[PDB]
Amino acid sequence: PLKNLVLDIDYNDAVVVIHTSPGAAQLIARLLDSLGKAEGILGTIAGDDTIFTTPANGFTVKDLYEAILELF
Amino acid sequence: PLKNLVLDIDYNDAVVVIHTSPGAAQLIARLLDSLGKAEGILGTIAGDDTIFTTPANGFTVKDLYEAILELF
Amino acid sequence: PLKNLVLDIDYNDAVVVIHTSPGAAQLIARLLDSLGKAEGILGTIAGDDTIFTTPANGFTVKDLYEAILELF
Amino acid sequence: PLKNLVLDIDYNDAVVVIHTSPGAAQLIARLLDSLGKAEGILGTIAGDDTIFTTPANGFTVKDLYEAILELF
Amino acid sequence: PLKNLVLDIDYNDAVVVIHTSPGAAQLIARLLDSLGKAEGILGTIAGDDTIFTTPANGFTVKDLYEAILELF
Amino acid sequence: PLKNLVLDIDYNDAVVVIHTSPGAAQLIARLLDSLGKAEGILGTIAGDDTIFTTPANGFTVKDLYEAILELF
Repeated sequence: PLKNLVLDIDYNDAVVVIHTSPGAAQLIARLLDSLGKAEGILGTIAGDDTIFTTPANGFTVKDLYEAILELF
Repeated sequence: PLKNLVLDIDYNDAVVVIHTSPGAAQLIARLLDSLGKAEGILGTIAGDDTIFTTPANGFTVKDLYEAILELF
Repeated sequence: PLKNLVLDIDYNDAVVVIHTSPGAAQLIARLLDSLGKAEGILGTIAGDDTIFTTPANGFTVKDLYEAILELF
Repeated sequence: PLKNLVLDIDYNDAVVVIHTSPGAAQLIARLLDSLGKAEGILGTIAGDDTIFTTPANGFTVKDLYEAILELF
Repeated sequence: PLKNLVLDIDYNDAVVVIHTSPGAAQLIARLLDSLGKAEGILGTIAGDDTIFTTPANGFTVKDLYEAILELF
Repeated sequence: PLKNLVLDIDYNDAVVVIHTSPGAAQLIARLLDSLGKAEGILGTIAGDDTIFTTPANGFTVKDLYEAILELF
């Protein structure tokens, strides 16, 4: 489960986009689950090797790209 | 699948997120698909128990979180 | 894989949103995955049969739209 | 999640098959998981709205079909 | 949505198994969905690019193979 | 990626049933996807925390159980 499964992070005006080794998704996404709104995550969606993630109120897409790039 | 399978509903600049009792996500998702552009629901995608819905042009997030929150 | 399966393609101030025929999302979502960050594809999370895709920093939602419509 | 989201229950010589209402698969799926091997469930895989469920190993399919049937 | 997508069809003494060009999985799945109990299918479950489909009793998996092939 | 994501492995007559830590479902089935009829995995449909894999012709569920065990 080592996060070498992570193949790319990125973020725009709306959401943070982590891409993964074919089949990570739900594992890498299960991880971000620990962060919650308090740690800057409003929600999270997985899908194939694509995971979105829009920041909670009080955090910016960047605030997010940061503390997440942090838990990685 | 009582609305009460909905653990929460918050939003942000881009999307209105719902969080469900494990596995209910898509059942609630199927409910949103009943509204569509009609009610300013341009699109909606479910994951684990995290919904990601987004407003139609001429609609805002508060408007969404106002009409989904009204459906529940 | 004929793109008549794509019921809708439309957008908002946040992501392009394609509506496909029952169960076509995961397929159509394969094409959008081909474009990559090179064409402004920041991400594409598929779902039931609704596809959420968003613009790589540098492009606009409105500029990804016209583009999908094109590589479609 | 009232068990009227199920539409039918059947079984052949290898799995119990629950065909449910749109997008309810995950939930009813969510229920059977509480009856691990001990009550006869070696495994269960949910879907679109169909559910495969197979017997532990001391329970014929018929054994499982019944237990399930009782469980709802 | 052309049946050029179906990359494989063989069966064992339990379920028939369709293999595809990744993605179709779901689309392909939903077509079989037209056969029903009556045409010999008790159910179907799919995902990535594999479709499992088991015969309704009174049908031998062999008898399903010839029926799915009679769609495909 | 590590195989300590597999929470158990059992089987019977039809399909082998491998469980896993939350999310791990998909990833682990990958290793599997790299088995082929050659080794005896006729197909593997997995989802959530259960991977069902079935044996190809000429391989007992036990013999395939074997396969996963060595490959695992």
